[PDB]
Amino acid sequence: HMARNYAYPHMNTLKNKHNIMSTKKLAHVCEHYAKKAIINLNKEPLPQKFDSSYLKYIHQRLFESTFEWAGYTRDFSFTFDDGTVAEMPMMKVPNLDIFYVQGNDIQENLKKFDQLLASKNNLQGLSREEFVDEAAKLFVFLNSIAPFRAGNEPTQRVFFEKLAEAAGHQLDFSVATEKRIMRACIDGMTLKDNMAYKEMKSLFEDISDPKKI
Repeated sequence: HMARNYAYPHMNTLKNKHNIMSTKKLAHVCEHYAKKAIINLNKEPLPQKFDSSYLKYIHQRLFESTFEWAGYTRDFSFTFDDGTVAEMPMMKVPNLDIFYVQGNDIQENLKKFDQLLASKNNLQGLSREEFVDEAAKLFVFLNSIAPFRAGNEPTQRVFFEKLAEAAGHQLDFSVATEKRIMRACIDGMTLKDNMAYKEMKSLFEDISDPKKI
């Protein structure tokens, strides 16, 4: 019942601070502010701890001009300015018959995500190959959580680009096609144990290659 409260009562478009009713126009305005926020974000030092708090902060910065719930995950019972309360425990993977992590498990998974990074020292002190391997596995995991109502993709990309930088390497998702990145995410959620990570590893190899220039 509460999931419909993220969108307008009379249109499917997501509620937003711009009062924009076209999903197409909203997307554009959204990309605009996200880009502006990245400029200020890039001036800040890299955090000591790479964790869900930092992920939320990125999402907050990317979307605070557009979404009232920016920075809040979809298990958070969010009160809009209009008085309605929104929450989204069930979110399906688009076009496929699988679900992202259920709302009630988001916190435990994000905690596990935080623990892995901390245990592995934010993937520092590794070779580019080792980083690529570990990073790809963590990316697949986080992708399957999809902790936010929307804006998961650009948020997780900024997070991993920052993680790579702090780990002494580089990741530039813009060097690869959207079709390929999606294909890797899908493989990550559909293929058996070993194979799930393969396309993501392959992607990360390419987008971490300085000759990307």
